[PDB]
Amino acid sequence: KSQIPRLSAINDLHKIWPTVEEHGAAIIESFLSLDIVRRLNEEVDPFVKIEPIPAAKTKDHPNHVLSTTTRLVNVLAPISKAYREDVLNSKVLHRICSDAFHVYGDYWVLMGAVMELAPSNPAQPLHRDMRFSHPIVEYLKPDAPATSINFLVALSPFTAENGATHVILGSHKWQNLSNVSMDATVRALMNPGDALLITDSTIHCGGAETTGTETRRLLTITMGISQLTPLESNLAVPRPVIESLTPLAQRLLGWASQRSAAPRDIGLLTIRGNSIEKTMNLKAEQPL
Ligand SMILES: CN1C(=O)c2ccccc2NC(=O)[C@@]12O[C@H]2c1ccccc1
Ligand SMILES: O=C(O)CCC(=O)C(=O)O
Ligand SMILES: [Fe+3]
Repeated sequence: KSQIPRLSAINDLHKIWPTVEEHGAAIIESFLSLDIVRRLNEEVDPFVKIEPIPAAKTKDHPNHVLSTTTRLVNVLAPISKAYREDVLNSKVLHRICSDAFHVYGDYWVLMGAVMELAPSNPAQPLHRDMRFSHPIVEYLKPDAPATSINFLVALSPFTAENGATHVILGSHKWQNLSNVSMDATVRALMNPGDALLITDSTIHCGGAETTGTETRRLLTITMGISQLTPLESNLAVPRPVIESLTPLAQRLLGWASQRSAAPRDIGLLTIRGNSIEKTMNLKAEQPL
């Protein structure tokens, strides 16, 4: 069984996207420092606790796919400083994304979410991402460059026993799905702050939590070309929060215009030839 390639965020930076493009998965060791992990966890903790089941009856966009033992919290910018400052500005994240998406243009956050799995959470079925949100992706030519990638960052230990993610290496290029089986998977064993990076075509699943004891938590960052609509909205984020971010983080959250890679690109989310941020006179890097 070939295992998932493991790479250093600092020392092997230029190899990360090529490794994923080839094998469909890679593990980025120390993607986030333990201190960032700590702060993020502390900041999102109470929002995770009050989050109801994915399909809650009070929701008008219930998630019917995720297990009732899963809690998912997105739109993290208003609730986490570590997320909106450190994570959205990660140099490692942006080098990988610009490596990946140069053919298309700008990229942004399709979804940044904290997912927590209760003890005895069952394994997910093997799947590709984006199929419950972007049916357009299924109509792309089989060899089109990936239009989104997913960083699954461990916020607690990933072990075989506690349900570490399964991936099928090379499955991002599969056209024929008859060999799909758990027998074809390897695991993503990870320390907190390590990240599993996959594309939108990589076949993977969350694993079964078999201890009955441990609570596994992750930060999933789906980065995608700016030509695709995010799964989440930042439209309700307070203006003072948005104006405390970097221009780059503002763009990632849909608070800036966007560009394609067409040589004579006419742009996305523009206003009569001017950007959102020029039109609104949007401040940046202003501490609250
Ligand atoms: C239901 N959905 C998610 O909610 C989700 C969660 C985090 C990040 C992305 C994301 N989008 C997905 O496409 C999908 O995970 C796919 C899935 C398929 C089968 C079982 C469980 C999940
Ligand atoms: O739980 C995991 O490790 C993977 C979660 C996942 O793949 C999803 O919800 O789409
Ligand atoms: Fe998934």
